Amino acid sequence: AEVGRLRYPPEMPGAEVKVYKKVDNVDLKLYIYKPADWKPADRRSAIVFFFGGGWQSGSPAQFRPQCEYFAGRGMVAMAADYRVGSRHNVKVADCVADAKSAIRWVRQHAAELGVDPQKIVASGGSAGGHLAACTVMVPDLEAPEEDHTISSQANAAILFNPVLILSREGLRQDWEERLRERLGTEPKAVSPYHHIRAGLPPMIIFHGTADNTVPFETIRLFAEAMKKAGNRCELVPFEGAAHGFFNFGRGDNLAYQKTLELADEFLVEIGFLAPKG
Ligand SMILES: [Cl-]
Repeated sequence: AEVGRLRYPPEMPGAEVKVYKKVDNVDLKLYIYKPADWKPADRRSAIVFFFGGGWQSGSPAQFRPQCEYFAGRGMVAMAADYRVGSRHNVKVADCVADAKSAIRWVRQHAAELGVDPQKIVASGGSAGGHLAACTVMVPDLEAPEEDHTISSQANAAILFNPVLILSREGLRQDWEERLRERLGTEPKAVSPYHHIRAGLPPMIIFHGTADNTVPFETIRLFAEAMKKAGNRCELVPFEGAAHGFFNFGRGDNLAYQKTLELADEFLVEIGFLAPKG
């Protein structure tokens, strides 16, 4: 409910604003939080958050608290706007292009951001978690006006109850034709589950076991298949928790603090953050 009441466009107090993409006459912005000791020639890890909202609505404000946390830990932390259905009359494949554009932009501009271009983390909640997952493992579906010599692939992912299975193949023609028109492409082309293979970037996933929007079982299957392929895919179930459980301002912030603690340790584990101390 509280995520639902967030402002668009957000204020994002303390963020620097950068336009990463111009498309359909809209400027898509990154809201960039730097650590207090940031200096130009730093080579920090970065994290880019994608808000949730069913590819229909939402706001970068959702992930403001997370950005401030990760900035305080030494990362360049940012929340990306991306086109959605209610504002821009786009479909999911467009959202995926925008997410990929954001990662590509951060990598392209890593030097001036004070960022290591091979320590860029994608993150998001629900539909934004799907987008993050697409930046790590789904091939680019389009070549927008951007630097095609720079990869769009994130180096790690941190997902908060993501959608990861968008096709029914390998689990009814009309439903896949239905999905094709909703998604703007063949459903498998924006289905992370359908692109599981060896040699993918590491990730951590936080998911409630009582999630009635994205069933936990889809995430368990994803994670099990990822481990079978030799990938580091850490799945943290939150027993009895519902969709959106991880958000700032939810359930006395307990699950908010817990997800951040475990996300932080994962980033230490993969060498993206120094140990606390
Ligand atoms: Cl739920």
